[PDB]
Order: sequence, then structure tokens, then C-alpha cells
Amino acid sequence: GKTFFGQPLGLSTLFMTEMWERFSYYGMRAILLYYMWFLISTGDLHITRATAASIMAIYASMVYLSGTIGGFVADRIIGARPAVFWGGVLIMLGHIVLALPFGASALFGSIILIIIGTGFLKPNVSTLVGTLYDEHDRRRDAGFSIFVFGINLGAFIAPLIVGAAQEAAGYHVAFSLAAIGMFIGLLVYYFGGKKTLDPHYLRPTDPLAPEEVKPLLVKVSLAVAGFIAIIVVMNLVGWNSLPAYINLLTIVAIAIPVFYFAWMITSTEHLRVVSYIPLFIAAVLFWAIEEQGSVVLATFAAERVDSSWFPVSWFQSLNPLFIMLYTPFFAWLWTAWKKNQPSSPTKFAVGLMFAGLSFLLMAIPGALYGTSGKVSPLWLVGSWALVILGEMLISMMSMWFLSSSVGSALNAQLVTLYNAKSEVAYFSYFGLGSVVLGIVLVFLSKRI
Ligand SMILES: CCCCCCC/C=C\CCCCCC(=O)OC[C@@H](O)CO
Ligand SMILES: CCCCCCC/C=C\CCCCCC(=O)OC[C@@H](O)CO
Ligand SMILES: CCCCCCC/C=C\CCCCCC(=O)OC[C@@H](O)CO
Ligand SMILES: CCCCCCC/C=C\CCCCCC(=O)OC[C@@H](O)CO
Ligand SMILES: CCCCCCC/C=C\CCCCCC(=O)OC[C@@H](O)CO
Ligand SMILES: CCCCCCC/C=C\CCCCCC(=O)OC[C@@H](O)CO
Ligand SMILES: CCCCCCC/C=C\CCCCCC(=O)OC[C@@H](O)CO
Ligand SMILES: CCCCCCC/C=C\CCCCCC(=O)OC[C@@H](O)CO
Ligand SMILES: CCCCCCC/C=C\CCCCCC(=O)OC[C@@H](O)CO
Ligand SMILES: CCCCCCC/C=C\CCCCCC(=O)OC[C@@H](O)CO
Ligand SMILES: CCCCCCC/C=C\CCCCCC(=O)OC[C@@H](O)CO
Ligand SMILES: CCCCCCC/C=C\CCCCCC(=O)OC[C@@H](O)CO
Ligand SMILES: CCCCCCC/C=C\CCCCCC(=O)OC[C@@H](O)CO
Ligand SMILES: CCCCCCC/C=C\CCCCCC(=O)OC[C@@H](O)CO
Ligand SMILES: CCCCCCC/C=C\CCCCCC(=O)OC[C@@H](O)CO
Ligand SMILES: CCCCCCC/C=C\CCCCCC(=O)OC[C@@H](O)CO
Ligand SMILES: CCCCCCC/C=C\CCCCCC(=O)OC[C@@H](O)CO
Ligand SMILES: CCCCCCC/C=C\CCCCCC(=O)OC[C@@H](O)CO
Ligand SMILES: CCCCCCC/C=C\CCCCCC(=O)OC[C@@H](O)CO
Ligand SMILES: CCCCCCC/C=C\CCCCCC(=O)OC[C@@H](O)CO
Ligand SMILES: CCCCCCC/C=C\CCCCCC(=O)OC[C@@H](O)CO
Ligand SMILES: N[C@@H](Cc1ccccc1)C(=O)O
Repeated sequence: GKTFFGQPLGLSTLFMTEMWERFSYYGMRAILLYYMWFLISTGDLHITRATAASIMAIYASMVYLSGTIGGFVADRIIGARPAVFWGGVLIMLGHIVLALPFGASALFGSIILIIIGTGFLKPNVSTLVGTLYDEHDRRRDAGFSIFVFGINLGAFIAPLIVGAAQEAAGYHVAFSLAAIGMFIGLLVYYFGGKKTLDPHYLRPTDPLAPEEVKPLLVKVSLAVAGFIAIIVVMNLVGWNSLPAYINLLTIVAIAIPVFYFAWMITSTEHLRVVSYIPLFIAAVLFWAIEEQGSVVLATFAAERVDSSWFPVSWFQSLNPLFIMLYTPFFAWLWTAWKKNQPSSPTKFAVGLMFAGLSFLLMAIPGALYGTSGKVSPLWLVGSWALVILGEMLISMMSMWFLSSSVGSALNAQLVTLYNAKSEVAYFSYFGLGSVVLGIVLVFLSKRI
């Protein structure tokens, strides 16, 4: 009987749905930094390029922090399938905002819409993939691997299409393509879902009991009130610049796992929770480096590379391209390698060392040739080749979204240090540091 690569046919609907959402997200991000550079260049947007880079990082951080509660809201309040649909709608609207004939004034509205939308859609589209399978089913992990391939499929073709469109017909048109991408995702999702998805997930699977409603409301109200109080105080004391607000979001993002871990810490349980701290840190630092590809490596692509024969935003395709290219091998690897299939911590250790190697490699062209000229595109190609080796090793949903969010929050401060005069030191020191405490994670690995 017909399947989608051996899997239930529903996977095809969810495959394409996420491929097109990821298309809209990554197509937009492959030109967003350049768009801000452009807005700065015309005097419309009053920030430094450093701050612009910082915005890209905290933006990514908020997008995944939002997903850490998206699952809850679907499971307990609105249902997984409506979460994805209305999430998709909010994302489309976010891209439409940028297609409108506005400038810097439209940036915030776009960002908020996409942050909220992605929080609803991403964890729940992934959750729905699981719903295709009985828990007894063995295909389940193959199904997600296919799903992830779809994620990177969209991530791969989006910069090629949106970037080319930007150079040809301008930014607004290019952003409109992203919106259209999400629109296409919603169409397939809506009509394909009705044919192939369980109507069980039109509603929340664990709806709030009567006595649970008021305490939840109290809880979120106190969080919103406290957050609002801090912003009030910040303006009183004069800490009300954009970087001040970015610093606030950074702190909140990092305070969450810290606050979390610190007071969940019988004696044995205590330690095994403490056992996952270094692995959480490993994921955070790895995703820090991985997410810098769209910021620092994007900057390097635009400023330090001779690629005058194609849109520089196309370098953003190398990351998911390598994912797709590496997948057949690692499929072969994990089967064929049966004994000594290594510690989940070790996969984290090595994965971080590779990330560290990817940056160390980028320290070389400036050390050898200087930083005022331009170097071969192959440095970036080699750099992404290394960091994606790590990502192959690295692959609750919330925690996963959380490690990423903290990584990008860290980036929001780090990437402000990058410039052509810091380049070599920047790459070398953050590169070495990552290798070193990926090695430190080897000393500790089995001590765990
Ligand atoms: C106009 C404002 C738009 C609001 C959209 C921005 C939302 C960004 C982040 C959502 C904050 C939720 C806090 C996350 C949280 O509670 O912790 C995650 C939970 O998994 C703890 O492990
Ligand atoms: C229609 C309103 C859209 C803007 C807000 C979207 C709703 C976002 C958050 C609602 C708060 C729900 C509480 C989140 C929460 O407590 O998460 C608990 C955490 O354990 C998640 O696993
Ligand atoms: C300026 C804001 C524009 C917003 C316009 C968006 C209107 C979109 C759809 C109109 C109603 C269709 C309802 C479809 C729906 O509820 O989907 C439910 C979802 O669970 C599908 O699986
Ligand atoms: C407890 C609630 C957490 C709130 C999370 C914060 C979500 C709100 C905004 C996030 C936007 C990130 C920064 C976007 C930005 O600075 O762009 C605006 C600027 O370009 C306009 O001049
Ligand atoms: C990069 C140019 C586009 C060509 C991509 C190949 C055809 C595109 C989509 C159909 C294949 C999607 C399923 C991918 C797949 O079979 O997964 C392989 C491996 O991860 C096992 O799950
Ligand atoms: C169905 C809703 C999602 C699809 C969005 C539909 C977008 C369709 C057309 C958007 C046109 C955007 C380009 C308009 C524009 O400002 O171009 C700038 C031009 O004047 C300079 O080259
Ligand atoms: C400049 C563009 C116009 C701005 C508003 C565009 C609104 C476009 C689309 C609204 C949501 C489309 C959702 C697609 C879908 O499958 O919905 C089906 C549902 O309505 C059937 O009841
Ligand atoms: C799109 C909806 C997101 C809701 C944002 C969260 C609002 C803040 C606190 C939760 C208040 C309870 C709202 C959920 C609710 O109405 O529960 C009713 C139902 O689950 C049981 O009666
Ligand atoms: C729903 C959660 C609380 C949001 C209600 C109060 C909203 C006020 C501020 C939201 C914090 C976002 C920080 C980004 C921001 O405000 O941009 C800074 C801009 O004014 C630069 O001057
Ligand atoms: C008021 C104390 C409540 C608990 C602490 C919560 C976080 C406290 C301060 C965070 C404010 C944002 C980061 C600090 C800040 O604004 O930097 C100032 C500087 O950027 C202005 O140029
Ligand atoms: C008693 C609580 C456990 C021990 C306290 C741990 C501290 C808790 C939260 C601190 C947030 C991390 C600091 C955020 C950060 O590194 O950003 C620095 C920068 O944004 C400040 O301008
Ligand atoms: C997997 C193999 C790829 C290895 C690539 C990384 C190679 C190892 C170290 C490269 C470090 C280059 C440091 C050059 C340097 O920092 O000196 C430059 C300085 O003197 C001028 O600013
Ligand atoms: C799986 C481990 C990855 C193995 C990677 C091995 C790569 C070995 C060395 C890479 C260092 C960069 C070489 C420096 C270089 O070629 O510069 C010379 C070049 O500019 C041509 O004149
Ligand atoms: C696994 C082998 C990969 C080779 C990595 C070795 C690369 C080490 C350093 C980068 C090449 C030297 C760059 C030129 C250099 O640093 O000379 C010092 C110069 O900057 C002082 O003016
Ligand atoms: C996105 C992948 C990057 C493609 C890797 C290609 C790297 C190899 C060579 C790049 C530059 C040399 C070939 C292009 C070139 O400069 O030809 C000369 C031309 O610019 C004269 O106008
Ligand atoms: C499966 C392979 C993954 C690991 C590969 C590591 C790649 C290491 C280095 C690649 C880039 C360094 C070589 C750059 C290069 O070709 O020199 C530039 C030369 O064209 C002068 O313009
Ligand atoms: C058949 C096994 C495949 C595994 C290949 C592993 C080889 C690791 C890295 C290959 C990258 C090539 C290193 C680039 C280099 O050495 O610089 C080239 C330089 O000579 C150009 O002038
Ligand atoms: C429990 C997991 C914790 C996650 C560990 C990651 C947080 C550790 C350190 C974050 C400190 C970042 C401070 C960077 C900084 O302030 O310097 C950049 C500054 O110059 C920006 O202008
Ligand atoms: C004993 C364990 C050591 C393992 C670390 C292996 C790391 C491999 C290569 C590291 C190359 C170091 C690069 C030198 C460096 O960063 O200094 C130059 C830098 O300051 C440029 O401004
Ligand atoms: C355990 C995670 C640690 C992550 C945070 C580490 C960052 C610490 C300090 C950053 C600011 C001062 C360090 C400056 C630096 O490392 O690079 C040199 C500078 O020229 C360019 O970055
Ligand atoms: C400048 C050249 C430095 C070369 C560094 C060589 C590789 C880096 C460190 C040696 C490997 C770790 C050595 C200690 C060790 O094996 O730890 C004990 C065991 O528990 C391993 O987990
Ligand atoms: N490249 C990953 C980034 C990511 C990791 C973890 C959570 C969310 C996003 C993706 O698009 O899925």
C-alpha cells in the first residue's frame, strides 16, 4: 500500500507544511540582515550594524523561546491542529508586513507576529508527526528523520529563491515570496490535514480542569506584570535604549534554564539531573555557533568573499544543504555501527569540537591574507561543512527549543564584538574555547 517513504501518508502533509513554513522563515532571514543594513544606509533605521546583528540573534532566540510554551497552549487550551493553522496565519501576516511599502517602522510588527506564530506552529507540527504513530511503532524515528529532512529542504531552497528575487525585483517582492511560501503551506496543511489527520487533535488532549483555570491565569498575570514593572523601572532610570531592551530579553532567556535547573536540585535523582547540565550547556554553545551562521557568517559572506556571480544570501543554503548531503551517510553509519554506538554525552562533546573547528578554520583566511581584502568562498563552504558534522551528532521538545533559545540569547551579546578588525581574534578565541570545553566534556563524560 502507498506510503510516504514507508511512513503513514499523513507525514506527507506535515512534511510539506513544515517545509514551506521553514521556507518562509529562512528565506526571510537570508536577506533580513542585509535589509537592515540597507535601512541603516538610507538613514531610515537608526542603529549600528552591530546592533542589527544583535537583533538577528535575539530575534531567533525569542522565536524558539516562544515554542517552549506553544506545546502547552495547544495541548491544554486550543488544540494542536488549530495551533499550527493560526500559527501559520500569524507567520504569513508577519511576512506580509515586510512586503508592505514601509521601512523601519514595520520591523517590530513583523518580528512579533512571526515570534508568536512560530511558537504556535513549530512545536505542534512536530508533535503531530508523533500522532501518526502508535507508540509501539518502530518507524517512528525514521519518520522524524524524514521530517527533519523536509525542514532542511525548505531551508535550502528558500535563500536561493528569495535571495535571487531580492536582487532582481527588490526587498519587498522578496519578502512577499516568503509570505506566499507560508500561504502555500497553509493550503496544503488545511486541505491535506482534513483528508489525512486525526480529528482528535482539533481539540486539546489535556483540557484545563475547572479548578486549574484561575491559578494558571494568576501565574501568567504575575509574570506579565513583573515583566512590565521591569520595563517601567528601566525607563525611569534611563536604561531605555534598544540595546537595553535586547539585554533584558537576553537575561530573561538565560534566567529561565538557570532558575529551572537550580531548584529542581533522592540523592541519586539530584545528581542525574545535574548530569544533564553539561549536556545542556554543550547544546547551548553548539547552537550559539550554528546560529551565528546567519549573522556573523552572513556578514563575512557579504564583506570578505569574492562572490560577484550570485546573490550573497545564497551562502545560507550551505547549512541545510550539508544536512541533506550528510543524512544518507549517517543513516548508513548508525545502522552499520551497532556496538559502541556512543554516549549521548560524547555525541555532544565531539559535536561542539566540530563547531569549534568550524570557527578556528575561519580564523585562518584573515591570519594569512589580512582582513581588508576578499577570500575564496570555499572557506565558508569548509566552515559550514565542519559545523554541520556537529549538527548530525546533535540531532522534551521544550528543552530542545530552550537550549537553542539560550544559544541565540548568548549570541545577541557576542556577535556585537564581530568586525573585520576583531575577525581573527573573534573566530580563534570562540573557536578554541568551544573545542577546549568539548574536551572538558570528555574528562567529565563517563564521570557522569
Ligand atoms: C507583544 C509581545 C509579544 C510576545 C511574544 C514573545 C514571546 C516570547 C517568549 C515567550 C515567553 C514564555 C516564557 C518561556 C517559559 O515560560 O519557559 C519555558 C518553559 O519550558 C520552562 O522550561
Ligand atoms: C491570543 C493571544 C496570543 C498571544 C499569547 C499567546 C499565548 C502564549 C502564552 C499563554 C500562557 C500560557 C502559559 C504558558 C505556560 O504556563 O507554560 C508552562 C510550561 O510548563 C510549558 O510546558
Ligand atoms: C489582518 C488579519 C488577517 C487574518 C485573516 C485570516 C483568515 C483565515 C481564515 C478564515 C477562517 C478559516 C478558518 C480555518 C480554521 O479555523 O482552521 C482550523 C484548523 O484547525 C485547520 O486544521
Ligand atoms: C515575558 C515576556 C517575554 C517577552 C519577549 C519579548 C518579545 C518582544 C519583542 C522581541 C523583539 C526583539 C527585538 C526586535 C527589535 O528590536 O526590532 C525593533 C527595532 O528594529 C525597531 O527600531
Ligand atoms: C536538494 C534538491 C531537491 C532534491 C531532494 C530529494 C527529493 C526531495 C524530496 C523527496 C525526498 C524527501 C524524503 C527525504 C528522505 O528520503 O530521507 C532520507 C533519510 O533521512 C531517511 O529518512
Ligand atoms: C495570500 C496572502 C499571502 C500572499 C501575499 C500576497 C503578496 C502579493 C503581492 C505582494 C507585492 C509585493 C511587492 C509590492 C512592492 O512594494 O514592490 C516594490 C516595488 O514597487 C519596487 O520594485
Ligand atoms: C496583501 C495580501 C492580502 C492580505 C490578506 C491576505 C489573507 C490571505 C490568506 C488568509 C489565510 C489563508 C488560509 C488558507 C486556507 O487554506 O484557509 C482555508 C479556509 O479558509 C477554508 O475554510
Ligand atoms: C489563544 C489562547 C491563548 C490563551 C492565552 C493564555 C491566557 C492566560 C491564562 C489562561 C486563562 C485560561 C484560558 C484558557 C481557558 O479558557 O480554559 C478553558 C478550558 O480549557 C477549560 O474550561
Ligand atoms: C505581553 C508581555 C509584556 C508586553 C507588554 C509591554 C510591552 C512593552 C515592551 C515589550 C518589550 C519588548 C522590547 C523591545 C522594544 O520595546 O523595542 C525597543 C524600542 O523602543 C527601541 O527604543
Ligand atoms: C528590578 C529588579 C528586578 C529583577 C532584575 C530583573 C532584571 C534587571 C535589570 C534588567 C534590565 C535590562 C538589562 C539592564 C540594562 O538595561 O542595561 C542598561 C544599559 O543597556 C543601558 O545603556
Ligand atoms: C539564586 C539564583 C541562582 C543563582 C543566580 C543565578 C543568576 C540568575 C540569572 C542570571 C541571568 C544570567 C545573566 C544574563 C547575562 O549573562 O547577560 C548579561 C548581559 O545581558 C547584561 O548586560
Ligand atoms: C578539521 C581541520 C580544520 C582545522 C581548522 C582549524 C585550524 C586550527 C587552528 C587555526 C587557528 C588560526 C589562528 C591564526 C591566528 O590566530 O593568528 C593570527 C594573528 O597573528 C593575526 O591577527
Ligand atoms: C573530519 C575532519 C575534517 C578534516 C579536515 C581536514 C582539513 C585540513 C586542513 C584545513 C585547513 C585549511 C587549509 C589552509 C589552506 O588551504 O590555505 C591555502 C589556500 O589558500 C590555497 O592557497
Ligand atoms: C590540521 C592542519 C590545519 C592547519 C592549521 C594551521 C594554521 C595555523 C595558523 C594559520 C596559518 C598561519 C597564518 C599566518 C600567520 O598566522 O602568521 C602570523 C602573522 O599573522 C603575523 O603577522
Ligand atoms: C555558494 C558556493 C560557493 C561557490 C564556490 C566557488 C569558489 C571558487 C571560486 C570562486 C571565485 C573564482 C570563480 C569566480 C570568479 O571570480 O571568476 C572571475 C570573475 O569574477 C571575473 O569577473
Ligand atoms: C567532509 C569534509 C568536512 C570537513 C572539511 C573541512 C574543510 C577544511 C577546509 C576547507 C576550506 C579551506 C580551503 C580554502 C581554499 O580552498 O583556499 C582558497 C583558495 O581558493 C585561494 O583562493
Ligand atoms: C574519501 C574519503 C572522504 C573523506 C575526506 C576527508 C578529507 C578532509 C578534508 C578535505 C578538505 C580538503 C582540504 C583542503 C586543503 O588541503 O587545501 C587545498 C589547497 O591545497 C588548495 O591549494
Ligand atoms: C544552565 C545553562 C546556562 C547557559 C550558559 C550560557 C550563559 C553563560 C554566560 C553568558 C554571559 C554572556 C556575557 C557576554 C557579554 O556580556 O559580553 C558581550 C558584551 O560586550 C556585549 O556588548
Ligand atoms: C591540551 C588540549 C588542547 C586541545 C586544543 C586543540 C585546539 C587546536 C588548535 C588550537 C589553535 C589555537 C589558535 C591560537 C590562537 O587562538 O591565538 C591567536 C589568536 O589570539 C589570534 O588573535
Ligand atoms: C560558558 C559560556 C561562555 C560564553 C561567554 C564567553 C564570553 C566572555 C566574554 C566576552 C567578552 C570579552 C571577551 C572578548 C573575546 O573573547 O574576543 C576578543 C574580542 O576582540 C572579539 O571577541
Ligand atoms: C598543543 C598540543 C596539545 C595536544 C592535545 C592532545 C589532545 C588533548 C588532550 C588529551 C586528551 C585528554 C587527556 C586526558 C584524558 O585522557 O582524560 C582521561 C579520561 O577520563 C578521558 O576522558
Ligand atoms: N535549524 C533548526 C533550528 C532549530 C533547532 C531547534 C528548535 C528550533 C529550531 C530548525 O530549523 O529546525
